[PDB]
Amino acid sequence: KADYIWFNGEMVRWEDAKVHVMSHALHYGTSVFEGIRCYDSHKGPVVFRHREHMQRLHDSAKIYRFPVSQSIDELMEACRDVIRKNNLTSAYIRPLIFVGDVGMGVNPPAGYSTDVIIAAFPWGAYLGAEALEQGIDAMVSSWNRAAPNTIPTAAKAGGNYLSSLLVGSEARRHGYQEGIALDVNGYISEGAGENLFEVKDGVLFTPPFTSSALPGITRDAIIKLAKELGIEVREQVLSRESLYLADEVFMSGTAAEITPVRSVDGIQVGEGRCGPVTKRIQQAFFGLFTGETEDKWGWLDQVN
Amino acid sequence: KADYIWFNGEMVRWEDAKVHVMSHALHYGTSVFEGIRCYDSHKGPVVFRHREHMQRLHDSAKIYRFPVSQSIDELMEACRDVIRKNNLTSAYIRPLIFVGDVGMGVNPPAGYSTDVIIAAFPWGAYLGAEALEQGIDAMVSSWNRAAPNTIPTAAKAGGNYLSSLLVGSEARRHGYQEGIALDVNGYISEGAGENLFEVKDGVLFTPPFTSSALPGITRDAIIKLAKELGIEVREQVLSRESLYLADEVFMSGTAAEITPVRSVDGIQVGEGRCGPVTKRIQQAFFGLFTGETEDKWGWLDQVN
Amino acid sequence: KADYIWFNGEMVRWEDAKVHVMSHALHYGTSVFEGIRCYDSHKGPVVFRHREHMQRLHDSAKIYRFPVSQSIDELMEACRDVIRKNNLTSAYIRPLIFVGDVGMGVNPPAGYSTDVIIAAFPWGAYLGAEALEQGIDAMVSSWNRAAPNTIPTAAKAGGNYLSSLLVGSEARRHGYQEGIALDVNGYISEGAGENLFEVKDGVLFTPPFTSSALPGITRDAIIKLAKELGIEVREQVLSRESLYLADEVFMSGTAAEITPVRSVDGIQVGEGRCGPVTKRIQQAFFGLFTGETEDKWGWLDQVN
Amino acid sequence: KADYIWFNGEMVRWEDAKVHVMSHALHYGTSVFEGIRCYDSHKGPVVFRHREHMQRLHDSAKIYRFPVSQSIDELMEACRDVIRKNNLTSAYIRPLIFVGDVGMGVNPPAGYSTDVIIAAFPWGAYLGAEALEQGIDAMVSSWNRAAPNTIPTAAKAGGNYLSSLLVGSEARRHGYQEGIALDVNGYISEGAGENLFEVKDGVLFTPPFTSSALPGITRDAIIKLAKELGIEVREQVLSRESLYLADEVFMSGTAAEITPVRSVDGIQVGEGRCGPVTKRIQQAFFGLFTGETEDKWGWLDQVN
Amino acid sequence: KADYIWFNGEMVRWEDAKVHVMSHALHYGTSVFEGIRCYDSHKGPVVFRHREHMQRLHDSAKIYRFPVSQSIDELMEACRDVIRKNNLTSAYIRPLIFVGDVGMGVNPPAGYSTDVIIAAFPWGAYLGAEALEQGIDAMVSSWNRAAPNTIPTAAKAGGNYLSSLLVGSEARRHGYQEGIALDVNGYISEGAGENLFEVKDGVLFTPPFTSSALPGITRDAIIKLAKELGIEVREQVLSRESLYLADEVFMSGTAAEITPVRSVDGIQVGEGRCGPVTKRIQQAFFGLFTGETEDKWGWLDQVN
Amino acid sequence: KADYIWFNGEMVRWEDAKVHVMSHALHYGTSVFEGIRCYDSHKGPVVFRHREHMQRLHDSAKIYRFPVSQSIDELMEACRDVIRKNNLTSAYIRPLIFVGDVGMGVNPPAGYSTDVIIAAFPWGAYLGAEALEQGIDAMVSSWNRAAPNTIPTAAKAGGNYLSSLLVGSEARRHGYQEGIALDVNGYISEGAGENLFEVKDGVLFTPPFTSSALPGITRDAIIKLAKELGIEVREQVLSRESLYLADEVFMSGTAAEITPVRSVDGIQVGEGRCGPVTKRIQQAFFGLFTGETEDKWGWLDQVN
Ligand SMILES: Cc1ncc(COP(=O)(O)O)c(CNC(CCC(=O)O)C(=O)O)c1O
Ligand SMILES: Cc1ncc(COP(=O)(O)O)c(CNC(CCC(=O)O)C(=O)O)c1O
Ligand SMILES: Cc1ncc(COP(=O)(O)O)c(CNC(CCC(=O)O)C(=O)O)c1O
Ligand SMILES: Cc1ncc(COP(=O)(O)O)c(CNC(CCC(=O)O)C(=O)O)c1O
Ligand SMILES: Cc1ncc(COP(=O)(O)O)c(CNC(CCC(=O)O)C(=O)O)c1O
Ligand SMILES: Cc1ncc(COP(=O)(O)O)c(CNC(CCC(=O)O)C(=O)O)c1O
Repeated sequence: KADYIWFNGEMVRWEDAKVHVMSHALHYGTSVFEGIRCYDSHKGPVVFRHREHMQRLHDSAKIYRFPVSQSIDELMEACRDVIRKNNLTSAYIRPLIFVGDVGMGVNPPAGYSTDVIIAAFPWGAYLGAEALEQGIDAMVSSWNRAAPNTIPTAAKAGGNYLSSLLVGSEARRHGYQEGIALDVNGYISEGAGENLFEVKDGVLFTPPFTSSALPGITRDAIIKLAKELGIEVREQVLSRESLYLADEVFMSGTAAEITPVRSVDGIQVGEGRCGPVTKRIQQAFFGLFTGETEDKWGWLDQVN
Repeated sequence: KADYIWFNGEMVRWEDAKVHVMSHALHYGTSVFEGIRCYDSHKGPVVFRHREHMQRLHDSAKIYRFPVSQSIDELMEACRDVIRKNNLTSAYIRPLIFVGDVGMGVNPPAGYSTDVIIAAFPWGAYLGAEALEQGIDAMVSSWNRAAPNTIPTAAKAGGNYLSSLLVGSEARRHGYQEGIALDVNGYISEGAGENLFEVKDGVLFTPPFTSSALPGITRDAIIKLAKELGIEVREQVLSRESLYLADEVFMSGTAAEITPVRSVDGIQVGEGRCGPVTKRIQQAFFGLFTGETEDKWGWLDQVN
Repeated sequence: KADYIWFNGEMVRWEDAKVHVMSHALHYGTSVFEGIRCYDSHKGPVVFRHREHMQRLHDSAKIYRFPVSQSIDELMEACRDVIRKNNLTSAYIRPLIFVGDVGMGVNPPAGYSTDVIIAAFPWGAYLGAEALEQGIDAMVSSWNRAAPNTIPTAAKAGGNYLSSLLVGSEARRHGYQEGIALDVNGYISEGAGENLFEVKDGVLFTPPFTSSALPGITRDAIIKLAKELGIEVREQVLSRESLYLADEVFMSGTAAEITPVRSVDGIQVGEGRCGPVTKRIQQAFFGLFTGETEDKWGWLDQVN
Repeated sequence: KADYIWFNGEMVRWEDAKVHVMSHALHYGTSVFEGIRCYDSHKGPVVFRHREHMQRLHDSAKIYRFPVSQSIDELMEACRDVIRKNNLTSAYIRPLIFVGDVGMGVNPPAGYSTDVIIAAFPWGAYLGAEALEQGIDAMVSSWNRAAPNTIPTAAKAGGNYLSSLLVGSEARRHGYQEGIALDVNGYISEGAGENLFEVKDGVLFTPPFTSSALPGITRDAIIKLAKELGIEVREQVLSRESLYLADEVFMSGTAAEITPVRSVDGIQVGEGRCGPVTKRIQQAFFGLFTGETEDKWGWLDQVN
Repeated sequence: KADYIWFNGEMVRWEDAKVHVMSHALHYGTSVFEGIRCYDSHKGPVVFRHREHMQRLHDSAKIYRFPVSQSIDELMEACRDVIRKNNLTSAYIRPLIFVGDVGMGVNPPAGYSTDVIIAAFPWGAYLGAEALEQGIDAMVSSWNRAAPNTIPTAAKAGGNYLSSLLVGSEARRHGYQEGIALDVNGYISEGAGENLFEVKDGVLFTPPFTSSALPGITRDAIIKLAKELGIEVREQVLSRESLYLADEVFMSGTAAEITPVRSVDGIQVGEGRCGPVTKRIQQAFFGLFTGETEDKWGWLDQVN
Repeated sequence: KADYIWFNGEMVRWEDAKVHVMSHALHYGTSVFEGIRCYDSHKGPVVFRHREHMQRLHDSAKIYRFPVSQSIDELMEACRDVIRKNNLTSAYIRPLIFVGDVGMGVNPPAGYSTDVIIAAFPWGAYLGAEALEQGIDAMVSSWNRAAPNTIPTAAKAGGNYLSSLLVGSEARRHGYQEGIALDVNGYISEGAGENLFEVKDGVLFTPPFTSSALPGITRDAIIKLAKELGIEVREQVLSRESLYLADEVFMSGTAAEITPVRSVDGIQVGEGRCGPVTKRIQQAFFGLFTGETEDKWGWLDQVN
C-alpha cells in the first residue's frame, strides 16, 4: 500500500480515495485500466514502456467512447508525480479510468465525464516467489476467452476480467499456478493475466491478437528483444496440444514479467526447468535495468 | 435518489455509502447485481417476484464463487427494510454484491468476503415516457453477445455490461431507442437490457438462454401469463430476419417492463403500433398491480 | 414456354418479354421470386396456397427493401389472368420481382422502382417422371448452405441460388438426382430446391428455419396435414447421419411436390421405396385436388 | 450509357442489348462479372490490369462451371473495341458472363452456353466527388460476409451481391458513405465493394482471402506498390476494434480506387484526413497514369 | 474374464479369442461396439433393452458401411448364449464388430468382411461402489466433444473413444469421478461414458443428439419412465452454467445405470445428495428388475 | 506381408503375431502409429527420416499419456532389425503402440503398460501404379476433419482414422482416387492420408497444423527442399475454391510420397499433368536416394 493516490489531478491520501457505491463501474464493468512497472535501475527509478501503456489506456477508453480529459503526456506526468510523492524507487502502477457516479442504467448520460485514478505501490512476482527462477505449473482451462466482436479483447477493460477470474481461479483450485485459456475456436489464446509463448526448434511462437489475446506490451517487447537476439519469431495460431510438444513454454506480462512454464496439465515441458531460449530472453529483459541490455527503443522513462 | 442505502446490514445515509477506489469490482468487473421493482398496488407497496430476484442474485454469485454471507430471506428482509426506510411506495431496487477492497490481482485472496449494497429509488420507464404506450424503434447491433462458455450469460454480473454498453450506445447514436443483439451464431439473442419476444400468427416466440440471452424474470412471468391467457409459447432460436416478418415485436425487463417495438432497422412492424397480443400481455401484466389479474403464482411480496 | 407473360401490368407475348442486359438483377442477384402450381381439380383449375406465395414474395422484397407497387390482391389477379390468357388449367407459375435498368453500382438510386414478371407454363415433376412414384437417390453435398445473418435464407431471392446450383449440380454430376446440403454447423439444412423431412418411429421430423432452410409453403402444408392425420411432428435440428437411420425420408416443394428419397449417399432408406407415412401424407396432399381431402385451410384458389 | 455494347461476339447498339426475362441469371443470380477502368494517361487511354481482370472473370466462371467460349485475348480485344467504338479515353468497363434463356430450374441443361456482354461508360468516384481527397466516413455493418464453403467469395458472381446490398445500404441509410463487413467469425472482411487496408506504426495490413474477402486486383496492386516503396505489408486476420486503433484506414477497388477512411463508426481515424502512408500509396498509384510511377509490372494495356 | 466368448458364429474359449496384430481396427479405430447389462430379476436373468442395443450396433456399422453378416436375432441369440454358457445371471455384455486382418491402408479392400465378438462378464458400478447411492463429483472437461459431420457421434465406434479417454482421464487426474464434456459450441454434451440429465423446478432436462451426445438407450428409457411418472421432459441445448443452477444432476448409461451427481467443479448440487426426482427415476428404473415397475415396453429379454 | 514382426522386443513369425480380442485398442481406438519407408539407395538400404518418425510416435503417445517403455534409439534399432530379419532392402514400416488386454472401460488401470509392434513389408505407391507419374483425380469430401481441441490432430492415433475412412471411401465410391477434407471452418485441411500442397505463381502453399492437418514429415521435408530450390513457401489457410485456381496441386505422405493431383472435383488443374514445380520438388526428393540431391539434413538412416 502507499500514502497517496492521484485522483482527478489531486494527490489524495490513500484512505480518502473513495467513490460512491452507485458508481457506474461497480455495476457495469465500465472502466479501463493498465498495469505498469517502475524499476530501480542503473539509471534510477524508471517506468517501463510508460508511453506505450498510457497510449493503450487511451485506446481502451476510445473503443468504449469513455471521455478522457487527460492527455497521454499529462497522464505520464501524473504517474511520475504519484511515484515520487510516495517516495518509491520500484513499484507497480495502476492507472484506472472509470465511469463514476452518473446514475443507474448501462448507458451513461450525454455529457458525462470519467474519473481517473493512478495508484502506485510495491508488488512482488505475480506468480510466486520461485516463479521467475524455477517456472510454474500451468493448466489448460475449461473456460474460453471472449469471442471476436463481443467484448473487444484488444482493450484492457474491467469487465473483461470476469473471464480471467474463472480461468485463473480454476487453475489455482486444481493446484496449478496459472490457467491458460483457449479461444472459442479451440486454439491457444493467453493466460488469465499473461500472454503465452512457445519455443520449438529454436523458434519463438505466440498467438496473434485475433486469437482473443491481449496485445501485451511485455509480449511486444519480447518479440523485439528476440529479433535483436537473432531469434526467429512467428505470430501464429497455435493448437492446444502444441503446449505438450513445445521445447519450452513461458508467460509474459507486466506483473508476471517473464515466467517459465515447466509443465502443462501435468505434462513436463522439456527438462522441467527454465528453457535455454526463455533464459536468453529473460536475461535480455532484466538486463534493460542493469544497463547490460542497451535500451535501443527508448523503453525506460525516467521518474526522476 | 434517496436518503438511505442498506450496506452490509447497516442503513447508511446515501452520501456515506462509499468504497475505496481500489475495490476489486471497479477494476475487474467482479460484482453481481439485480434489478427489482416495487409497485404501488391495490395491496399497497409490493416487490415484484422478490424471491426470484434474490435467488438469481445468489445464483450469479455462486457461478463466480463469490462468498455471500446473507441468506435469501435476509436479503429480502433488507430489501423491504430499505424501501420502508426511504418511505417509498414505488421504486426500483438495486441489490449489488461485489468484491471490495481486498488487494489487486484478479484472483481475490482466500478467505475474502464480499460487500453487499441494496439501494432503492424511484425510476421511470427504461426506454422513455412514451415507450410503453407507443412502442420504440429498435436496431440490430453490429456487436454480438458473449459466446457460450466465455462469461456466463445466465449470470447477471457487472462485467457483462461492457457488451450492453456497446450494443445500447450504438443504437442510441444512430437515432434508435434500443439495440437488439445477435449471438455469435447470427441468431437473435436479446436487447441490451431486455429480453426479446416476437408474435407471429397468434403464437409467442422468444429465444432460449442458449442464444446468449439472460433468463429474464419478466420474460418468465410473460411466458406464464401467456399460458394463462391461452397463448401458445415457443422458446426457440430465431433468425435475424424473423424480426421483419413478425406480426408484433416487444421487449421485456424489470426496468423496461413490457415495451412494444414498432420498428426494427427502420422497417415497420405490423401497423407500427402496439400489437394486439402485446397489448393483452401488457394489460395482464399491469393488471397484477390493480387486482385485475389474479396473482396465482405469488409474485407480489408485501413490503409493509 | 407459353404464349403470354404478364409484364408490369400488361400481357406481352412470350418472345417479346425481354430486358436490357444492364438490368440490376443480372449483375447483382437483386430479385425475389416464387414458385406456384395451378392444379386441375374437382373445382376446376385451382392455384395451391396462392395468397401465401404472394405474401412470401412480398416478404422477400421487404427484407431487401425492394419497392413493390403491386398489392397482394393485384398480384393474385394477374397470376390468375396469365393462367387463363395462356389457356392453362394446370401449370407452374413463376412471379419475379427484380431491380431493372437503373444504373450500375450495387445500391440502386433513391426512388427506383422494380419490374415484375409472372410467367405460367406446364412443368413436369421437378425430379423426374418416376420421382413421386418410385423415389429418388439423394446425396449430401460438399457445399454448405448460407450462414445465418449473411444473406437471409427466409427469403426466396435470386442471388441465393448460386448455392443451390453448386449443391444440385454436384449431386447430379456424381450420379444422383438431388443434393441435400448441411448448414455451416454441420446439420441437415435442405435440398438444393426443396425442404427435407425424415420419419422415425411414426414421428415426422424437419429442420427449423434457423438451420438455413427456406420456410417452404409445401413444408408448412405437410406439417398441417400431418397433424390432421394424427401424426406427431417435430421441427428440430437433425444430424447428418440421421439420414442413414431414418425409417423414411422425403423432399417437399412446389415443383417437387412430395418426392420420396429411397437412398442417401448410396445407403438405402427403409425398404428402398416410398415409406408408409410418406404415402399417407402424399395421398392426403393430392387428395386436395380430388376432394377426397377436405380443404379445411382454404388452400385452393379457383382460377375460374 | 454509351452507344455500343459488345454482345456475344458482335458490337450491337446499346438499345438492342437485351435478353429474355426468363434468362437464368435473372432468377438465380447465375452470372460472373468484372469491373475495369480505362484511364487517360501520359500514353493515352490505358486499361488497368486488363488481363488480370479477364483472368479473374474466367476463374469466376470456372468455379461455377459456366462455359466460356471466348479466350482471354478475345475478351481483351472486345473490351478495347467497346472503349474505342464509344470514343472514350477514360471509363468504367463491365464484362458480364451469364446463364441466359436456357429454361427454368436452378440446374441448367447439359450443353448450354453463356451469354457474354461488355459495356463501357464514364463512371466517377465510387464513394463521392470528395472521397479520394478528403476520405469518407465508414460504418461496420450488422450483416456478415458469406461463410467459407457456402458461396465462394473468391469469385465475383452476381448472387454474391445481395450481401453487398445489405451491407452497403445499411451504412448509407445511417448517414455513412460505405459499410465494412465482418466475416462469420467476427473479423474484418472487406467493404461492400472494396477491400480494407489499415496502417499501423508504418506497416500496411489487410485481411487474407480466407477472411471472406474478394482477391481484389487493386488490393494486389497496392501490396506490390507498397513493397516497391519499402513499406512492410502483412496479410493477416484483423479484429473489428483494430479499425479504431489503426493510424490510417483506407479502401481499395476498381471503382473506388484508393479512398481514405477518415472515421469508422463515428470514431476519428488519426487526424481525420488522409494519412501519410495512404498518401504515398495513392500518389504511387495515380503516378502510373502520368509516368511518374514506372509501370514495372505491365499493368497498362494501351487502348490505341 | 469368463470362460467362453462368442467369436464369428462359434463359442470359443476366452484364451482362444485372438486376432492378428495387423487387424484394421487396431490401427484405424475401425470398430463399432455396444454395452449391455444382464440383470438378475424377479424373473431370473434378463437382458435390458437387448434388441435396442443390437439395433444400434447395426446402425453404427451401417453408418461406416461395415458389412454385418449376422441378423439382429442371431446376435441376440449369441448374446443369450454367451451369458448361459458362462453361467452368469448378472453381467455386462460387450458385442464388438470390427474390420480385421484385411491389409494395411485406411480403406479396406472391396468385398471384405468384419469379425464379430461377444464377451460377457460381471461388471460392477461404473463410477464406484458408492456411486448409485451417494452420487459422484463431476468436472467439466477442457476437451470438447467431436463436432457435427466429422466423426458421427450417433454411432458407438471405437475411434470415438480417444475423446472419451481425454475427457475421463482429466477428471480422474484432478480427483473427480467423471468428466462432463461440452460440444464445440460451448454447450453441455455428455459425460465421457454417460448421458447428462438436469432437474430444474420439477422438469427433467437433457441435451439433444445434435449436442454431440450419444443416443443413449438408458437415456431414452429414462425419458419414457419419466413421462410415465408424470414428469415433464425437455430435450434441449443446455448451457455450461446450468450445471451449477440445476436442482438435481445425474448421469445415465448401461455401465453407470443412473448415477446422481452431487457436485460439479466443486460446486454442490442441491443438498449434495441424491435429489427427489433422481430418486423417483432411479427407483422406477431398478423397479423393473423386481416387478415393482411394470415392463410396459418389453425392455426385459429373458435369458432362460 | 513378410516372415517376421517385432513384438515387444522379440521377432515373432508373422502368422503368430496376434492379440486378444479384448485388447483396449480394438474397442477404444487407443493406439498411436507411424508410417516409415526404407529405400534402396547408393548407400544401400536407408530409412527416410527415421528418428523424426519415432519421435512423432513418442509425441503421439505423450499426448494421450500412453506409457512407452522403449526409448527412441531402441525403437530405431528394432525397426532396422525387422527390416533385416525379413531380408528387405526397400519397404514400408508400421510401428504400432497400443493399449492391450488391460480390461474394459475407456480409462486403463493405473500402472498399465502398452504393447508395441513393428511390421515391415513391401508396399507399392499408396494411390496407384501410375499415381506418382501421371497424377490423380481428387474430390473434396462432404465429411469434415476433427475440430480443434476434440481429438488432437497433431497426433497419429488409431481412433483418428474413422474420419479418414469416411473421407477416403467417399472419394473412392464416387470414382476418384483420393479425398481432400475441409476443416470445421470450411478451409482446406488435408487428404484422408496425406497433406495437401498448392502451387500458384511459382509459390508453394500448404495449410498450417491449425487447419486440422497432420504435421506430415514428408510435408516438412518438401518445405525444406523447396527452400533449397529457392522456392518461396507459405504455410497459410487456404480456401476450398483455391483448389480450382491453383497452377498445380499435389499430395505428400510417407506412403503416397509426392503424388500430383491432375484434377479436383472434375476440374482440371493446370495442363492436367504433373506441373513443373511439383516436378522440381519430386526429382529433388527421389534424388536423395541416388545422391543427386545432397542429404544436407541427415535424413537417410542406413539399415546396414
Ligand atoms: C488477460 C491479460 N493478458 C495479457 C496481459 C499481458 O499484458 P502486458 O501488457 O504485457 O501487461 C495482461 C496484463 N495483466 C496484468 C495483471 C492483471 C491483474 O491485475 O491481475 C499485468 O501484468 O499488469 C492481462 O490481464
Ligand atoms: C442483458 C439483459 N437482458 C435481459 C434483462 C431482463 O431481465 P429481467 O429479469 O426481466 O429484468 C436485463 C435486466 N436489465 C435491467 C436494466 C439494466 C441496467 O441497469 O441498465 C432491468 O430491467 O433491471 C438485462 O440487463
Ligand atoms: C432452397 C429451396 N428450399 C425449399 C423450397 C421449397 O419451398 P416451397 O415453398 O414449398 O416451394 C424451394 C422452392 N424451389 C422450387 C424450384 C427451384 C428452381 O426454380 O429450381 C419450387 O418448388 O418452386 C427452394 O428453392
Ligand atoms: C465485395 C467486393 N470487394 C472488393 C472489390 C475490390 O476488387 P477490385 O478487384 O480491386 O475491384 C470489389 C469490386 N467491386 C466494384 C464495384 C461493385 C459494384 O458493381 O457496385 C469495382 O471496383 O468494380 C467488390 O465487389
Ligand atoms: C460417450 C457415451 N455416452 C453415453 C453413453 C450412454 O449410452 P447407453 O446406451 O445408455 O449405454 C455411453 C455408453 N458407454 C458405456 C461405457 C463406456 C466404456 O466402455 O467405458 C456403457 O454404458 O457401456 C457412452 O460411451
Ligand atoms: C491424415 C494423414 N495426413 C498426413 C499424412 C502424411 O504424413 P507423413 O508424415 O508425411 O506420412 C498421413 C500419413 N498416412 C499414411 C498412410 C495412412 C494409412 O495407413 O492408410 C502414410 O504415409 O504412412 C496421414 O494419415
